[PDB]
Amino acid sequence: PVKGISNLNNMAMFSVSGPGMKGMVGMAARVFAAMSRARISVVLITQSSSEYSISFCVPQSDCVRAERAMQEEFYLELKEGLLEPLAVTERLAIISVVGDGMRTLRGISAKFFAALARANINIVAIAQGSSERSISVVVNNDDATTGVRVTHQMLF
Amino acid sequence: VKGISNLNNMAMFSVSGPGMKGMVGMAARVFAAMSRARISVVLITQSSSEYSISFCVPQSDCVRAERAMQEEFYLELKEGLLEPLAVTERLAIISVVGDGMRTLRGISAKFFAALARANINIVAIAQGSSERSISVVVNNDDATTGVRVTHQMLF
Repeated sequence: PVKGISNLNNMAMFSVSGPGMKGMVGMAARVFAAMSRARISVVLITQSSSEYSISFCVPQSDCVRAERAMQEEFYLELKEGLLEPLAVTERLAIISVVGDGMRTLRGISAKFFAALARANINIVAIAQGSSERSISVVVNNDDATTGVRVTHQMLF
Repeated sequence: VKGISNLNNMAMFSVSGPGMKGMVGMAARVFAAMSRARISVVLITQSSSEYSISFCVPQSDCVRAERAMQEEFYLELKEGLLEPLAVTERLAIISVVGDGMRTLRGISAKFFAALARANINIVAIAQGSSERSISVVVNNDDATTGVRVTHQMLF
């Protein structure tokens, strides 16, 4: 019941964290207001708990403008250490599997990750929302096509 | 835009530990164990450099999913390669679905702005790249307000 496998290459991932971040109001709202003003395409956003970093992906072509905008928006917090230094990881890619609806993603998730793990492809981040039946994984850009191939063999 | 939706009575599991960065296949093991248990995983997020994984299940599946995790990771938990499983109950997932353009630019900003204005704490976020939709995990107590205020902003 798989729809398709998609890949977006040449992405960069930002990760914002800090000891204060659990205690600060509207941190995601500020991050994404800053990206919106800078006209930056935020393709993936993930935060696994209030204590862990907010991570988000942008196309590599937007990476320098996004970093400058993040440094501007969080200047005070960074200088004071409420936020740890911004983490920027370049040369990434996003592989996604699209279901045909929600129900059958159970076997699909297990199979998707099993294929990547068999290929020894490191997963840098994961995002699956509750509305679309689709799972996105962030990998190193050099692994993108191999990741599509092994996922395709497993699922089709 | 296309809609604002709500799932109540969710539980969120978080799997964390030194072994998450450097052991092969940890997400594969988590989701094989959920699959063997016939437990639908409605949300997944992994965001930190320490590679902790969080995922949500319906509250009715919480006891069986906890047992499946304890069985799959029995040896890593005993060795301390994984820290004790974290389990948060009484959660809701609010999702916004947009149209076909990269509209989440204005959408994701305003959605998070509406929740912050309402003083609604965010428990987890997941937005994949293939859908124009964004899901946010909140306390179940805040779900009805969170939806009302995100309707007000984005409509």
